[PDB]
Amino acid sequence: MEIVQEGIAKIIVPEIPKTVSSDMPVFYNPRMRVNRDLAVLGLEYLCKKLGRPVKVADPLSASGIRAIRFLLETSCVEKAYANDISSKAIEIMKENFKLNNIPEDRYEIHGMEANFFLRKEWGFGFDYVDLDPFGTPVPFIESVALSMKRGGILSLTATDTAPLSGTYPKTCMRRYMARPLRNEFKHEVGIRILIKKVIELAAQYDIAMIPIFAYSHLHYFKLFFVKERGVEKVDKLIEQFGYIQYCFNCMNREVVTDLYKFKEKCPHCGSKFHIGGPLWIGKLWDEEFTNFLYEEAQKREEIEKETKRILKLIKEESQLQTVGFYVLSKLAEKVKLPAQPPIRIAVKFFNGVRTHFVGDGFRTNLSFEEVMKKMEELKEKQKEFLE
Amino acid sequence: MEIVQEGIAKIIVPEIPKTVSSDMPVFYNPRMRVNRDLAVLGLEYLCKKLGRPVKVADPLSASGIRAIRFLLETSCVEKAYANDISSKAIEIMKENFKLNNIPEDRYEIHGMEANFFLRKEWGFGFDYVDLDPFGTPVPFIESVALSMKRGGILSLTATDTAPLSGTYPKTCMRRYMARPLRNEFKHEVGIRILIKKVIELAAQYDIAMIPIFAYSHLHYFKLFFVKERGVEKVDKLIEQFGYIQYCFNCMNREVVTDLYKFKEKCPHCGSKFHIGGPLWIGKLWDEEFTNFLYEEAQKREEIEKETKRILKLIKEESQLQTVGFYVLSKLAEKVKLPAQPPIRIAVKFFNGVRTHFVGDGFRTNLSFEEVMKKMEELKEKQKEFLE
Ligand SMILES: C[S@@+](CC[C@H](N)C(=O)[O-])C[C@H]1O[C@@H](n2cnc3c(N)ncnc32)[C@H](O)[C@@H]1O
Ligand SMILES: C[S@@+](CC[C@H](N)C(=O)[O-])C[C@H]1O[C@@H](n2cnc3c(N)ncnc32)[C@H](O)[C@@H]1O
Ligand SMILES: [Zn+2]
Ligand SMILES: [Zn+2]
Repeated sequence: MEIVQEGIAKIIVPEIPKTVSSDMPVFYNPRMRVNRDLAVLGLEYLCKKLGRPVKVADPLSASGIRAIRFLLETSCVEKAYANDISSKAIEIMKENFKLNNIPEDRYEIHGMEANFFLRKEWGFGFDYVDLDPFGTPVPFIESVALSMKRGGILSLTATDTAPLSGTYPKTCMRRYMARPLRNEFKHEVGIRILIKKVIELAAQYDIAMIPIFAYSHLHYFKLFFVKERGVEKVDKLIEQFGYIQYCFNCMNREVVTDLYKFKEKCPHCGSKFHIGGPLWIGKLWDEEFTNFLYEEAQKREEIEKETKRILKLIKEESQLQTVGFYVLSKLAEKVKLPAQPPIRIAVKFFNGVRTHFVGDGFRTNLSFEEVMKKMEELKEKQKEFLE
Repeated sequence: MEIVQEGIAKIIVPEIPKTVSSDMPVFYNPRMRVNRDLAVLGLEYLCKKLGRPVKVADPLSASGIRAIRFLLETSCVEKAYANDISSKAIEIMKENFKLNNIPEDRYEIHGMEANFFLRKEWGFGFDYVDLDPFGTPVPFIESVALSMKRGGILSLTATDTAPLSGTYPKTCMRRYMARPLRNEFKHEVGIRILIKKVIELAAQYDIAMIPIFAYSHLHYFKLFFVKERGVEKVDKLIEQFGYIQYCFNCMNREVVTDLYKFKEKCPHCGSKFHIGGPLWIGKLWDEEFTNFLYEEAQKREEIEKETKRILKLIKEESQLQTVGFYVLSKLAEKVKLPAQPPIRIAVKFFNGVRTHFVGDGFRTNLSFEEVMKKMEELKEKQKEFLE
């Protein structure tokens, strides 16, 4: 019904409403542009890492845009294996592959259920897999992990952020076996929960799915994993499962990996100290991988400017990684700060960095008490220099 | 190589070593007789419950003994679907089905990978599924749950009892995400961990796998589940996940479902209070289901005498269900009891019942302190009446 261009690719897709949500359940969503940009860059990383032709998988292909962009915008794709259980998805995929002048022997199209497609006896493992489902990726995790080759990378997407973010706690518990926290850094909590789920599902088969990148935007999470083998690597991941105690009254938070160490009352104001998790308390970004994404993105004109700005902010953020973060407006609302300095400036007072999660959010190695102390200080010297 | 008879069935199987373990990794193991007896009785229960023809599945069939015994020893089996990825397993299966004069339209034989076999578009759900793998059943749980029909029953077996029982804690953590306890009731802890794993895997799809029967013998666990639907039923199951704090010094134990309530030191002697779980702290036996198994077993001459004795002991045990149990010899060794009365008699002093888990084990509603008090009393009045 409509032809659109994304990057180097041209595709035929059904017409799209005047406006769409970030997680719009449609055949093709242009608002997922950044997501697909990251996927392309992620594959190019693997290309530079392996230095050889790779086989990539697109189990939930829809229009086939990702597989196509992989073939056109990267250098090492030997063959792309795209799949979709939908018939017209198949038809549209066929026509899109031909529309982009892609040689037949460069790709395969399948109309199987994702898990069947992945668990096929290929005789080889996928170097790169992009899992982009409507809602939760849980039903496909195990099949993906098993189908992937050692050292391979998983490009993952999840749009069921509502349960993960604490809006639907019971739903979150059933699917991810964890208690979410609907706070100012709820999106990070959700991501860390998703990561924990992915790791434990793969851990069942002694497969180590190491998280190397995380990105949250509106109603979708974007994750990157690298598959490794060995029970010791799985163990090292499990050791990085933990809990987050959070206080809704004063926003105090602490990481707990020892079951004996839970506190009922918030040490600061004495309010209820809620428990989030279990979840991933490790690093959200691999410095090298993130840095590559940013540098490689700057070399590509077909990469969205937004993707580049996001990658710059995430690079800055990855150099000071913490569990949870602070939101300036929430802190200021707590201490009634006379004037709120721009977040770029505000972070300096806390020796911290900006976070992509929230506009006025920031990470810092300072303790909660130290942060509040900084707020009071800034508050006092602002009132003091105001006569 | 050898023909053997079990129940009403006659089968051809490769010759078996003079002696075998309970979990012997062989084509056919006669030591699993009791297990298959329970499976048959379990199916007959469903027959009496539904009152209609049912479709049963045997994803890991091997010799095809289970599917055959189902067809021959129950009344409601419409069609049996047996499967095995092994070629000679297939060949042997074919010949065994024909050997027992089973009509072709009464069964189907497949040579697919279990998950593929179960996830096939059958156009119907299985009323009864028997999962009997070498080692852990984890890799098949989700496929089984999805393939089963609402109200259907799962006949499950697990031979990886070593990790579940605490012999290999790190291995247990990777596969079941839980800390085992290598104590006197380690086998119950293992079963409860397995149950928790099964429930959470099915919970991912809003499927409620309710445990209705548990049996531990040597190096294998036997479980029965009934599939139900609705998020509320899944929630009620999740609420029954918990932890077991245990003390290796004095054998004190307590159930903890509240993360805030963990104790570092054993309240009795002050030694380290270890933590087992998370795991299933609910009932291990459905009274009605268990009672049927016992009564129906007594009507069948082709059912092992051992199976009948076990079912009688388990029926007795199911009327006083607790989390964990006590072992007389261990308690006596702690207080140095002059003479140990037979377990049948000993249980009376504690107002408890015998447990199938261990010969001299027993369950009781008395608190740990009360139990030890009983031991000292019995000890004193035994020494007192001894002049
Ligand atoms: C969220 S869309 C992904 C679109 C595409 N990956 C992109 O980036 O634009 C997911 C697609 O997977 C297909 N799908 C959903 N469930 C599936 C399943 N169980 N097996 C195979 N394909 C499935 C649907 O038809 C849907 O079009
Ligand atoms: C433990 S034996 C079960 C024997 C039989 N159920 C009984 O009670 O005597 C498991 C069988 O499943 C088969 N099997 C193992 N892995 C499989 C898989 N991934 N897919 C299909 N069959 C499998 C093996 O060939 C093996 O013979
Ligand atoms: Zn507080
Ligand atoms: Zn103690």
